[PDB]
Order: sequence, then C-alpha cells, then structure tokens
Amino acid sequence: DVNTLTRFVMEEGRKARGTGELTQLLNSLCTAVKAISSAVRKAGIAHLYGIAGSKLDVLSNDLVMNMLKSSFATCVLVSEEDKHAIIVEPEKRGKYVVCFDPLDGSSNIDCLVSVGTIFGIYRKKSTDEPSEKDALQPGRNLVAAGYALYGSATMLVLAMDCGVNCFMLDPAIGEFILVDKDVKIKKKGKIYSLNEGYAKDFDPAVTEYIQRKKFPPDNSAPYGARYVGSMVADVHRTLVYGGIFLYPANKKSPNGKLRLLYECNPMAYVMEKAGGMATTGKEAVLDVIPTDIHQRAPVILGSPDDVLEFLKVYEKH
Amino acid sequence: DVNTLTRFVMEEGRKARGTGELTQLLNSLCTAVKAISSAVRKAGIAHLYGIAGSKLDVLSNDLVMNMLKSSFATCVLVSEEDKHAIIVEPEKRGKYVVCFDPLDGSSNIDCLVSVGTIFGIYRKKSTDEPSEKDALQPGRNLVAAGYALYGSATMLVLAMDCGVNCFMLDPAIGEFILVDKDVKIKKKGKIYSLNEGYAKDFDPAVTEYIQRKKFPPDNSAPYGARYVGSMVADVHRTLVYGGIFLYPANKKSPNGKLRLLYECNPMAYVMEKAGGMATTGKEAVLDVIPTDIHQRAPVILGSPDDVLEFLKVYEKH
Amino acid sequence: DVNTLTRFVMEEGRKARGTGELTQLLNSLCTAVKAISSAVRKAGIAHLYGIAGSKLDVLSNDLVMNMLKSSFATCVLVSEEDKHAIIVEPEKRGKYVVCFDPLDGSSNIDCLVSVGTIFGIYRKKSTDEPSEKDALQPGRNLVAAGYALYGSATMLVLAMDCGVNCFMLDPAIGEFILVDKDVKIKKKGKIYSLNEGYAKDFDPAVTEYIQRKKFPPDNSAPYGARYVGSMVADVHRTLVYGGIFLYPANKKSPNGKLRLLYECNPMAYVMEKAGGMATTGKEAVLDVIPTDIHQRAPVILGSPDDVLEFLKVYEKH
Amino acid sequence: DVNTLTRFVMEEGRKARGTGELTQLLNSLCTAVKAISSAVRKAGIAHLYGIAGSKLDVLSNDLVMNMLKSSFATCVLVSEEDKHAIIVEPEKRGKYVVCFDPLDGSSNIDCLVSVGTIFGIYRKKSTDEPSEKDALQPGRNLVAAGYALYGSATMLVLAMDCGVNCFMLDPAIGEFILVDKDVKIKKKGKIYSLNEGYAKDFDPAVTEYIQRKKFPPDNSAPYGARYVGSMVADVHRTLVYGGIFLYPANKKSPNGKLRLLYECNPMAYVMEKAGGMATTGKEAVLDVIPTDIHQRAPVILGSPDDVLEFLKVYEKH
Ligand SMILES: O=S(=O)(Nc1nc2cc(Cl)ccc2o1)c1cc(Cl)ccc1Cl
Ligand SMILES: O=S(=O)(Nc1nc2cc(Cl)ccc2o1)c1cc(Cl)ccc1Cl
Ligand SMILES: O=S(=O)(Nc1nc2cc(Cl)ccc2o1)c1cc(Cl)ccc1Cl
Ligand SMILES: O=S(=O)(Nc1nc2cc(Cl)ccc2o1)c1cc(Cl)ccc1Cl
Ligand SMILES: [Mg+2]
Ligand SMILES: [Mg+2]
Ligand SMILES: [Mg+2]
Ligand SMILES: [Mg+2]
Repeated sequence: DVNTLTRFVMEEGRKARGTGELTQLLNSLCTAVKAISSAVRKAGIAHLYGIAGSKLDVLSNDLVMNMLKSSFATCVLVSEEDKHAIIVEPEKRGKYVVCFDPLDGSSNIDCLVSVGTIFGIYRKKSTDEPSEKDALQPGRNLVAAGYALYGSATMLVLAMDCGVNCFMLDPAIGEFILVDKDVKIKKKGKIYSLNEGYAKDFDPAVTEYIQRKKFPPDNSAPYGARYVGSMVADVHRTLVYGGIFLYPANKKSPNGKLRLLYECNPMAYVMEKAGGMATTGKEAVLDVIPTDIHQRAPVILGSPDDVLEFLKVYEKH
Repeated sequence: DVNTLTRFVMEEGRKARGTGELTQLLNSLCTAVKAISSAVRKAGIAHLYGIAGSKLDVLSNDLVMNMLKSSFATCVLVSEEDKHAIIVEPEKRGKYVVCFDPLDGSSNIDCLVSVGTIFGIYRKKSTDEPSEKDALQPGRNLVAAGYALYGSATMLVLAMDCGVNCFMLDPAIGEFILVDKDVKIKKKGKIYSLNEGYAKDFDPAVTEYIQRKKFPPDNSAPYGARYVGSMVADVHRTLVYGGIFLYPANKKSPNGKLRLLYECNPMAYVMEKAGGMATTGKEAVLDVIPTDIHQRAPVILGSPDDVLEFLKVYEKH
Repeated sequence: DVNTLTRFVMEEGRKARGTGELTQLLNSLCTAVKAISSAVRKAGIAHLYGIAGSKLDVLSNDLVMNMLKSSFATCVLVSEEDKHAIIVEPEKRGKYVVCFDPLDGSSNIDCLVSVGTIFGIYRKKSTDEPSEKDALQPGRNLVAAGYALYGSATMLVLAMDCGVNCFMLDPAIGEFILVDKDVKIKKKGKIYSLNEGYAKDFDPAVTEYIQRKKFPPDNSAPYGARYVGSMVADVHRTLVYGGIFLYPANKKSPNGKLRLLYECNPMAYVMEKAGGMATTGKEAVLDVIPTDIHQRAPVILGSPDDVLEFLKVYEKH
Repeated sequence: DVNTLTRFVMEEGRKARGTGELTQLLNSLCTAVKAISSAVRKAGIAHLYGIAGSKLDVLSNDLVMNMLKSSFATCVLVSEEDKHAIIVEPEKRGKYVVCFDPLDGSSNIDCLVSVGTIFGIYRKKSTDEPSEKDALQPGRNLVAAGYALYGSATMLVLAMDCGVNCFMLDPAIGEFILVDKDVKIKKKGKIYSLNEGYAKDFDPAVTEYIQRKKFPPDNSAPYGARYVGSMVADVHRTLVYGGIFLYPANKKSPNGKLRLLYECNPMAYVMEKAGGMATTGKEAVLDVIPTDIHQRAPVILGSPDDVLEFLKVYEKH
C-alpha cells in the first residue's frame, strides 16, 4: 500500500511519540530538494535565453539554507558552500545541527552528470550558545542522514536509526514515493569505483587492492570499473548494485579529498545502516572526530566483504 | 536572440529550400525524446505504486518507433530493440532510413545513471523495395545524427552537415532551447574513459596507451579517469570537456561490444562534425561497411590529438 | 518568510500539541489534490491518443478515497460519487469522518471550465461502530473544511477554527505555497452570481433581490453578473472579490440542487470563517441537520451585507 | 493515429507546398503560449515567496511580442498591450501582420478564472513601408486565427481556411495534441452568455431576446445562463456546447466594449469557420472595416439559429 516521504516521516515521528521537530526539519529539507531538482533539470532555462526578451551551486545552498532556518528545528548549520558554520537566528532555533552539501559534483554539471545533495543531521550537544563547535560531532552521533540524487530520475535516500529507505520523486505530482523499503547492501559486489588517473600516487595498499580486482588472484572473474566522478552517483550505484567505492589519500592530502562532515559521514552512516562499511583505512569514518568543519577524510565504502577484503590488504602494508 | 530545436530545424530546411521531409522526421524524433525524457524521470510513478488503488526499454522503442512511422519520412527503421529492420507501411513511407537506440544504458537505470537515446539518419539509396539492406550504409552516408542525454538535465545534441548544435530541454514549457551553437571539441583533453575491469583482456596497444595516461612519459600531469558505463553520458562528457573514450576489442568480441549502426556511427559522425575523430583502431568508424544491422565495432573517439596519440601507439603494435 | 501547506499544518498541529492524526489526514488530502490537479490539466493525455501506439470523475474519487483510507485518520467517508458512506477497514480506522466532492463541475469539463475538489472534516461522535450515521453531523461541527480550485492555476483554500488560508500550488516543485494568510471577505461586494435561466422559477424573494441589483433602488451603480456554473470557481471569486453567490430552491427541488454534506457545508464553513455568511434562506447552512447524506440544500453566501440585504428581502416575503 | 500542432501545421504547409513562413509564425506563437501557460499556472511562484531568500499581463505580451519578432514572418504587430502598432525591425521582417491579446481576462486572474490568448493573422497588403495601416484589414482578410484557453487544462483552438482544430496541451511532454479534428458548432444551443448586470442599459432588441430565453414563448424549456467574464472561456464553451455569447452596445460605448482587431475578429473567424455566426447587430464582424487599431465592436456569436433568432429580434426594433 502506497506511502510517501512525508506520510512516512510523520508516521515514524508520530509513532515514536516524538516532538515533531525532526519531522519539520526533514519536510523542509524535502521541499528544498524538490526545488533544487527542478533547477538542476533546467526548469525555466528558456527565460534565461530571452524567450520573453532579456550560480546553481549558490541557489541550492540558499534553498537548503533558507528552508532549514525556516523550519525552526535547526540552530547551527554547516555547508560546503559557507566558510563558517551558520548560527540560526534566536527566534528560529531548533535542537538540531545540520551538515550538508547543497550540490555535489556541481563543477561537472556542464556535461549533465548526475549531481546530488548530501546531508547529515546531529542533535546539538553542549548547552552552550550554538556555535561551530556543535557541528564537530563524529558521524557516529548522526540522528539521520541521506542524500538526494539528481540522475536519470530524482531519488532521495534516507537513513535513520530504523534503516535506509529510498523514495522516488514523482515530478508529475511533486511527491516522493517510497519505492525501496528498508534497503540492505549486497555482501559482496562485482564493481570497484575510483579515479585511476591518480594511479601514480596510490599508496601501496590501494594499488595492490585494485590489482586484485583487475586480475583476481583466485583466477576468478574481474570486477567492472565505474567512476562517474560525482560521489552521490557513485556511492548510490555502490548501494544498489553492491561493490566498493574508493577516494583514498595520496600525494595530495593524506586525509583524502572528500569533506568529512557533509560528504563522508552522511554516506558512511547510510552505508552502515544498509549493512555496509565505511573506513578511512585506519578507522571507521563514523568514529573520526571533527577538528575543522571543512576537514577532509579518506573513504573506502560499500559491500562488507569488499571493504574487509580491502582492509585485509591495508594491514598487509 | 532565442532559438529552439524546431525553429532552428525548419529554418535550415526552409533555407536549403528543401522538401521538409527531414524536418518532419526530426520534429517527430523530438516529440518522442520529450516523451521518453518524461518517462525516464519517473513521470507518474506514483500511480504505479497505487496512489489511486491498483519495460521502460520497451516504451522508449515504441515512442520512437511509432513517432517515426507516423512522420511519413521513414521507410526502413533499425533499432537495438528489434531483431529485424522494420519496414514502414506503404502509405507511411518516406525517403529516410533511421537507425536508433531508443534507450541506452537502460540496464543500469536501477541506479538512476544517465541514459540516452542515440540515432542515425541515412537517405535510402537503392530504388528497390525498402528492406533491411537499405540500412547497411556506412556512417559516412549519414544525413544527420545525434543523441539525447537524460542526465542531470535533458539535452539533445544534433549533428548535421552544418555542424553540431546542443539544445537544452526546458521542462517547464517543453521546448528544446539552443544553448551551444555550432560546437567544436578541444584539440587535446585531460580525461580518458573506459572500463578498466577488462584490463586483463586489453590488447597490447590499449594497455600501453592507458599506461601513458596514468604515468605520462614526458613526466607531465596524468589524465583523470571517468567511466559512467552509459555511452551517451561518457561520449557527451568527452565532447564537452574533451578527452578520449574507448571501448576496444578484446578476448570477447574482437569487433568490440558497441553496435555499429545505431551506437558507434551516430557518435562518430557527431564527433567528426565537432572536429574530433572516431576510429575502430584500423579504420575510421564512418568508413566501416555494415554486413549485419546488429553488427558490433570497436570504438576510440574524442579529441583529435588524443585519438591520434592512440593510433600512434596502435601502429607500434 | 516562506511557508507551505505541509509546514503550516504540522506547525498548527505541533503547536496545539495534538496527536497528528488531523495532520496526516490533511497531508493525505493534499497529495490527492496534487494528483487530481495533474490529471485535470491533462497530464499524459498524449498517451491516450496513441503517442506510443494504443472517467476523470472516477479517478479523482479513487485518489481521494484511497489516499484517505491510507491515512489511518478516517473511519467513515462520504462522497458525491458513492451512493453509500464508505466504512474504512478496521486496521485503517481513524477518529475523523470526511465528506468530499472529488471533482465538482466535472460534467462541464469538456469546455475546460474551472473544476474543484470540496471537502469537509468532522470528528466522529458516537462510540458505536462507524456507520453512515456518523456522517450526519451539522456543518457547525466541522473541524476543518476547504476546497481546491483547478482554475488558471491550482489553489487550495483551507479553513480551520484558526481562520482561512490560501495556498498556491507551485507545479514546478509540487508544493503548496501559502500566499494569502488568514483571509477575510469584503463586507459588501459588487457582484451577484447565480443561474438566471431559472428566472422563470425564482420564488418572489429571489426575483426581487436580483432586481435590486440590476436596478439599484438608491439609484446607485448596478452589480456585475458572473456565473461560471462550477461552484468552486464561483464561490472562490465571491471570496476574493466579494459579493454574493446564490443557488436557491425553485420549481424543482425546494431544498436546492447543491448537496448539503459535501458542497454547501464546507463552503458555508469557509465563508463564515472568513467573515461572510451562509444561509439556506430560513436558517444558517451550518445549523441544518443531515437526514440523508446526499441531502440537498438552498444556498446564498458571500459578503455579510449582501447576504443580509438578501435575508432582508427574504422576510419581506 | 496521433498528431500534434506542429506536425499538423507543417503537414498543411508542406502540402500546400507553401514557403513555410506561416508555419514558422505559428510554431513561434505555439512556443509563446506554452511559456504563457506555464506562467499562468504559477510555474515558480515559490521563488517569488522567498523559497531561497528574496506583471503577468506584461510577461505574456513580451513572450508573444518577442517570439513573433523572432520568427522572421511578421512585419507589423498590434497588441492590446501596446498603444501603437509595433513595426518589426527590417532584418526580422516577414509578410504577415499579427493582432493579438497576450492575456485576456487578466484583471480577473486574482480569482484564478480561465484566461486566454487570442490572435489574428493577416497577410500584409500594401507594398508601402510596414505601418499601423497594414493592421486595419477586416476580419474577412484573416489567413488564420485562434486562441489558447488556460482553463482546467490548456487548449489551443486554431482556425484556418481548412477549418477549426483543437489541440490539448500535454504538460508532461510539452506538446499540443490534436484532440478534436475539424470542429463544427451545434446549429442551435441551450445556453446564452452575457453580463446581465447591464440589464439597465440593454437596448430593446437585447432585452427582448434575453426575455425569450428565460421565458421561451413557445413554452419550451428555458436556456441556461453562463458568463465567466473572460471572453476566451465563454466563447470556447459556446463553441463546445453550442449556444450564444453576447457583449452588445449600450449606454457606454455604442460600439461595444470588446476590441475589434484582436478579440472580436479572431473569434468571429473561428466561429464562422466552425459553422457559426458573428454579427455586430448591423453587419458581420468580419466585414467591419478598422479605423483605429484599438477600435471596439459589439458582438453576438455562436450557433447559427441562435444568432439568427437574435437578428430576427434585432430587426423587429
Ligand atoms: O521528533 S520527531 O519529529 N517526533 C514527531 N513527529 C511527528 C509527526 C506527526 Cl504528524 C505527529 C507527531 C509527531 O511527533 C521524529 C521524526 C522522525 Cl522521522 C522519526 C522519529 C521521531 Cl521521534
Ligand atoms: O529536407 S528538409 O526538411 N527541407 C525543408 N524543411 C522546411 C521547413 C519549413 Cl518550416 C519550410 C520549408 C522547409 O523545407 C531539410 C531539413 C533540415 Cl533540418 C536541413 C536541411 C533540409 Cl533541406
Ligand atoms: O491533531 S493534530 O494533527 N496534532 C499534531 N499534528 C502534528 C504534526 C507534527 Cl510535525 C508534530 C506534532 C503534531 O501534533 C492538529 C492538526 C492541525 Cl492542522 C491543527 C491542530 C491540531 Cl491539534
Ligand atoms: O506558407 S506555409 O508556412 N508553407 C509551408 N510550411 C511548411 C512546413 C514544412 Cl516542414 C515543409 C514545407 C512547408 O511549406 C503554410 C502553413 C500552413 Cl499552417 C498552411 C498552409 C501553408 Cl501554405
Ligand atoms: Mg561537494
Ligand atoms: Mg544500447
Ligand atoms: Mg458536484
Ligand atoms: Mg483583453
């Protein structure tokens, strides 16, 4: 029997006999996504080209930014687009701290590559004045996380303590329909995703692992390669078809390139909630403890076996 | 000053003081794409999930199939989805033969990866009865070709003798707006796209080439890796950012995996019209001569220098 | 600062520290409206006309019907489209009884005239088994009522104890935006709306009133005539521009033609909540007490002064 | 077998082995309508209400204005929104003169009443320099005329020498689908449409006619009254259900209130092409000869019998 992101969220909140604050927060994020999805698909692009006569990275941030301040459920907001955390006005304060990537893979949107919105929701901890500090919780403290993928179609994957659920956006009625209830990732996959152009800077562990995929030692079948470049898209494929996604440290930043707060953590959390794993090589991504908000991190995630089979090789070095 | 795919096509046809048959054909293809784009984005998916109470590969084929027969400009139609060429009914016959892939990368649409529609338009040659034979012309005989990419947004790239033009689909008014006039590809790019999982079966030439990209000999900067798996998406990125896309022969079919008639040829033609190259390793893709309609072919295409730099290595072996 | 029907409803519910049952109910009705609005505008009509190869009164009923049973907030449902009240399955029962007109003015939808959805929500009273009886409450017992107008644009007018609010449907992002907060109707208007073809059967009171509008006795300016035929549209214009709408008893049914439960009551309630009036000639519409569910009623509603100025004449006879 | 406004227009043009200038003109008008329809339904209204942070009469005019100049098929353009005719730039000149009402019933768009776009297309006559004079042709000189109705759904009625055809706008794929081929109006209808608030100023003929409808002399059934106020909507209902629409001269302008060039003429032409009639009381609307471009005219149109039955009474006075 049919269900929607809204109906579904207020049923969970109303069942956990909660406040409703998280629900308001999520609903507001949902509206923002729909507005972003509309912009990403080139809503009224004909007008920009003078159909009547006479920056997407920004609009997205504003949508999420504005929609979240407006929910009265947020107090501190961190965004890949803002150098500093944003402190919600006093009258608009809520108990939640949100970290998000308004639009990811944006730079590559000229070639219409799948882009997406990532987000993480923590409950404010210290009773001090809400500040950037409140955002430095480890992914292990997430209350809910997820992302919206603007691909061939627009889907929103939401992971909460109760598991991971996928909602398809029906553009004809502007509603998110639940199409994959309590999702779980394959134990082992047949695909490895990473940028092999930096093959030159791969630390030994990584180079050895990739080698075992192209040329399986047990003379089995090789894995298939796939890398869209837009994380949301890659991680999502990893979640659907199973496999492993990698964006390790190298010659550049030995802490990876991806941002921990609003890129690695939400995805790790989703993965782990779906039965997968997310390690930085040394430790679990959700355990890492934030120092800076734009702090980076190495990430290897996906199907258990694959991530484990990685760590296996990681120790060997 | 604003222009659309329709306004633009009937201005070319009306300027070449032509019949208008090609125009009707293109317009019909345009409608089909809009209908496919709507389906790909999950138009009324809420209804499938019982919002009121109680296969995309197919729908696409039917849209294109029906829309083209209905144009009265086609006589013989070849589609990746039909084992045999389709012979248009006598009353609905036109002078054009069309080859198309209704939906490409379809199998990977579960993970919402960019998919697309590819197409090639030839003028019927022999005055015999229209038959599958009429479809066996070499890509060099194309009258027009192109593809529709259903990615973050829906774009339609159209290449004709007059060059290559890109139109963005404004979903708000269902019109294709011309946003990139007479496109031309970069001489050299900084990205190589291919499935490195079949690294095990790469003939020497390919392995050596990829090696020169990961580890540039002139100790320059390496290329970046990118492979979406969905041709339309990859080829399009190659056209926008420049670079090289490869899907060579191996242990499997030594004639590649891609279909020549409705995948390689249209793309080669677009590439060549934009100033790029499309070789099968031995010869230019547009020169190859069709034997079977579902005949396969190896493809290496993109920026000139890159394709040439490839062939350089190809001869070496 | 921006607000939506959802954000707005769950803020009222969450502020009245309520259950959330009413909220789920309203949200479900909201989804149904968006689905209906999509169908009314001819969503995928191209498919019905064989774009790929090979009743609205009903679809609307099913949407509302299904969406409401699915909310778990309804127990007894009455609809202009169902001869008998519908008793929600035990597992899906809620404390609310809903009366609605899935689509009004439907018969006149061939000429694309504004149509709309009307609805009334009562709280079940007797602790007996939910039955048709539970639906026989007087409009005075309404918990919330309203209607959705599918005109030049789709708007949803919601009236609750806290007043009447209007939400515009942004089709680009499928969200209902609050554009007219706590609405109130003009004291006196300059427009009278009714079907003057039945001038032959007007009881004296009505004929005299209309006369005083066409030929104002105080030799002032006449009122303007307007009658769309589709109630939702007429009543809405009455609410926006002010004035009076009439659909009195005559030679036919001396109880009017409009249905009391799901047409007159919701509108009366909205009117009265916006500062207007709704009388049957003898008494207030919200006071009338239901005998049959499809029971009819005479209605005169709109701006106070105008309705009063009517009753003035009504007594005179 | 499926057909669209575009496919249909370029089949007529291509069949009449014409230039294609009229086709380009119509196509451009079609794009403008789709853009207007999108705006009328409140496309991105959420943005106006600060969803991200921080006049329709005009936008419509600009759309049509710009889209027509851009077609290279117009030379002189008259619009209800421009005090003077507009002379297309030399490089953009075409052989056609167009008269249009970008948006009609606009003032009443606050109550979401059906609005519409009306248009008339004449072929420039004098070989002088294109000037306002070229627009003063009688409706009898029309090459094509029609209107777009933005009601419960968006339809475009197109009347040319070959008859009248109706196209429904499928918003899901932004295409106009032909749903009523070569339309013809009922000989006699059962509905009269006019503003009876001006009952006080009706010349005798009109008052007597209306009387014969409310109280049929042959003691038959009365006609039903209907008046939306927005011409496009009323005239369209008249065309679909049959009947008569009236907007006669009175105490105010004895030449009516409707504009002759871009309101009366297009509708008269459509009516007459559908088998109806359009008189000003004294003569046929299409015969009247323009003096001023914003010149007004009395109009009575619709089913033959009804219009005739009117004129019958008209002579009697
Ligand atoms: O803190 S909540 O927002 N509590 C809550 N949401 C409600 C929605 C309705 Cl309609 C009624 C009552 C609610 O309480 C919440 C939200 C979710 Cl996703 C899951 C658990 C909880 Cl605890
Ligand atoms: O064979 S055509 O279709 N000739 C043609 N198209 C017309 C469109 C109009 Cl509106 C009027 C006259 C036309 O002639 C054609 C179409 C294109 Cl894309 C480019 C060159 C030609 Cl040759
Ligand atoms: O009975 S309710 O549905 N109570 C309620 N709705 C909630 C929504 C959230 Cl997100 C959280 C708590 C809620 O409690 C309700 C709904 C409305 Cl329109 C107005 C007053 C009330 Cl009383
Ligand atoms: O003057 S036209 O525009 N001639 C014309 N239109 C064409 C479209 C195509 Cl695709 C090809 C040739 C054409 O010639 C024209 C347009 C219509 Cl609605 C009806 C008759 C005519 Cl005469
Ligand atoms: Mg990012
Ligand atoms: Mg394919
Ligand atoms: Mg009704
Ligand atoms: Mg007007």
